[PDB]
Amino acid sequence: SMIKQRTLKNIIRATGVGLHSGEKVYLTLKPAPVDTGIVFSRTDLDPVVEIPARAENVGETTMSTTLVKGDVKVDTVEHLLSAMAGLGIDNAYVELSASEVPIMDGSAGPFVFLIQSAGLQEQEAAKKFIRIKREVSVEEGDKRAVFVPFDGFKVSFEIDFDHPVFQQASVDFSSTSFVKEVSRARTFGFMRDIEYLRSQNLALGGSVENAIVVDENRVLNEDGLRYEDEFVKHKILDAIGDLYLLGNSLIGEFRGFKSGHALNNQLLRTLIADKDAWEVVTFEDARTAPISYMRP
Ligand SMILES: CC(C)C(=O)N1C[C@H](NC(=O)[C@@H]2C[C@H](F)CN2)C[C@@H]1C(=O)NCc1ccc(C#Cc2ccccc2)cc1
Ligand SMILES: [Zn+2]
Repeated sequence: SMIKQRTLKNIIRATGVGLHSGEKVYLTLKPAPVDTGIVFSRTDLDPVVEIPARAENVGETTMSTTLVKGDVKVDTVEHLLSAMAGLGIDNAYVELSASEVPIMDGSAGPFVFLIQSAGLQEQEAAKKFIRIKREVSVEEGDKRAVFVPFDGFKVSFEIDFDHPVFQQASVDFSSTSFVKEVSRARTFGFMRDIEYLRSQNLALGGSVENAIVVDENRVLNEDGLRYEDEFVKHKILDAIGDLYLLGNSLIGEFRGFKSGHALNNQLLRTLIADKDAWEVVTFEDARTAPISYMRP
């Protein structure tokens, strides 16, 4: 009856381009043993460099969520971690032939499809959850990020863009399908920012194929938006990926108010440090647990 740890049944292979670097990258996801967690691996280097996807290894925060070990990095991990969090994958090796995870279509959709095509394997070990026991909030100017105790998993987000195209959403995975309602929400950029970003060697891989591109007054993508609230749904997708840097699925509520990688990482560090605010729990009977997972 216990909720078991999950890994991949079969390896996943993908080729793509880094959003910021524009570099061609080969991605391989491999099964991993019980209690490995998600571990990134730069296989272009000799020796190979491995970085656990944990809050302690987060470096750069500006462009995206970056993992760092000395002078080696793995850029833009948050969409793949969102896919792994959404499908309840505990243990996996992520091999990359370059510094940036491929952007694919700008959402978690392609990763979720490749993973669910390969299938998941339950492992003979209790899945560990981080349960929020006390409210933890971080603020910086007008931005806020909060964990609240909650017997389940739910995420609220609010952005405020002073832009004609542009803003609040709430998901509770007691009803919301991660796969149908969140995973397909794409990243977005303002056309006004692109020349500047290029000069700072950012958005080099950006195109209408992997991002909602916003001009003065309209989305420029011919086929438009996947969801009326795609922009804030993408912030929820990013938040789920950043939360998975705790290294286990959450039993609790997350609320974001104009937050991003930086303040989300400050929230994880504050939670981890306040051991009164959380505990590791397992469920020896799935029937009495406050969360459930799709068949593997
Ligand atoms: C407004 C901006 C500061 C912001 O607040 N957020 C919040 C969201 N952040 C994410 O989605 C994170 C960071 C990373 F984008 C992946 N996860 C989305 C947007 C963001 O950073 N866009 C990054 C981004 C930048 C540029 C192009 C182009 C492009 C392009 C398109 C056509 C031709 C040439 C270039 C896409 C995207
Ligand atoms: Zn994103």
